[PDB]
Amino acid sequence: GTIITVTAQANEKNTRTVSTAKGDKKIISVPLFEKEKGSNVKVAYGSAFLPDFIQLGDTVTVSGRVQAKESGEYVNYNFVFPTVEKVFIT
Amino acid sequence: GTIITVTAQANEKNTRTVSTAKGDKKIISVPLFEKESNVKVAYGSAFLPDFIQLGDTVTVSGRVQAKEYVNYNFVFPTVEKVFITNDNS
Amino acid sequence: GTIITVTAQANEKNTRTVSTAKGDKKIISVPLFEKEKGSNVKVAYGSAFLPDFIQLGDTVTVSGRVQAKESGEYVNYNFVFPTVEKVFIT
Amino acid sequence: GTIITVTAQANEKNTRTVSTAKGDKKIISVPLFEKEKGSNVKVAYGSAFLPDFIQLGDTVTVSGRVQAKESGEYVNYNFVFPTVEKVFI
Repeated sequence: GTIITVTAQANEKNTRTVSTAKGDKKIISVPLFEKEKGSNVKVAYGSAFLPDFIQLGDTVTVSGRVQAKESGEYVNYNFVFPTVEKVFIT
Repeated sequence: GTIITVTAQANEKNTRTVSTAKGDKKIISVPLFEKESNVKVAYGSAFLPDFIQLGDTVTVSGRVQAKEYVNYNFVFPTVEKVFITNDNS
Repeated sequence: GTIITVTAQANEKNTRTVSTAKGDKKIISVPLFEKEKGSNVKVAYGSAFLPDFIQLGDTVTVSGRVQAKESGEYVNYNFVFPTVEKVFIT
Repeated sequence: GTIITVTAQANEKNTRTVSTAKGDKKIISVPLFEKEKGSNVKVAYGSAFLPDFIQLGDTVTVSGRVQAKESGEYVNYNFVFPTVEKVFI
């Protein structure tokens, strides 16, 4: 099996808010692999729900399985019950 | 940054031998995510140390970089054999 | 933060079944780091719940964070809600 | 096998300069797990060499095999040829 561990800073570009069965949850869009900066290749991004105590500007580690699924002719990449962790930064 | 850890078996179907700077060396192809479905799975490549035999199960771990046509390559990964027996029942 | 990914085979020495009010739970116990052959160090082992379908002989990857707890003189290392997936072996 | 992946910011308290045969290099020390709020337990710290371009204040991801080794009564936890990368912030 495959485990993917990403570190990224939560910001206005990579975050979104959805209304769920109970409350509002933030979702982050994180890269599934790396590329040459200024290169023409396409990086697949995965989604993961964030814990409620995380805010914009925080750096997080998102870690777990990723599953690719179809919605129409769009390909969704989703983390399946990942571990999400805040990184301490001063 | 992005670290990918994959455990897979080195079978003849996902392993090829290529000529390197110093001798014949094995390369393994490993999946980078899972599917439910008509999606295309991306596969990453990594060299295997000499002692690894076809049938061995290995863990490959490290950064995956997509290089320009695109290839997904592990950049100096950790590779370790997983010890597997047949069960007692 | 810290993510620990361990791959091990389920066998008689590392896996057990505990009867609970919710039925049979399967607990695996895996090494958190390695040691030299003929070393005095006592390796920490972390525990995690296996899914119902897993049997002895199966090879699994356990992945996530580990917490150290005090219990008498015994120290417990637990995976906190880890990802558990089965590796396919032929 | 076992892989540990840790993200930590490099500061004066977890980073030290040591002399090697290759010149002077920085080693970072990072916790290998967490502890419960009111528990009197010690956390193992893993060591890795930092690349020369990394600096105090940078956040870095270290990932790889961790090997414990003894010397007298002292116990070292060592990353074995880890992947070390910088995090953009």
